[PDB]
Amino acid sequence: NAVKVRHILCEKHGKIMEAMEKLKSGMRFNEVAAQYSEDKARQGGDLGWMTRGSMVGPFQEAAFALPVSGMDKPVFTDPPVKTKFGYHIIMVEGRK
Repeated sequence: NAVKVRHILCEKHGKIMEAMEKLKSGMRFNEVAAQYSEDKARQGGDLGWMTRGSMVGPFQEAAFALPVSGMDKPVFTDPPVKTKFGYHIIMVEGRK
């Protein structure tokens, strides 16, 4: 009853389009994550399985509500999510 979410958190600058293109696939996930890793102490990039999920509202709600049909949704939440605390790119490797 949990999901696997791996994302990188960075401040909002307007490069959302530059982050997804630079992220391309899991090939540069570490490259963009390390450069966009502004929450290493609070987060390690991946939270693993989450049965409930309680971090904000839209970020989690979507994590547990991610649709199963999507051309680029079975990997990264495209487009990514934009919030007042910066933008976030989540990668789902497991689903409830």
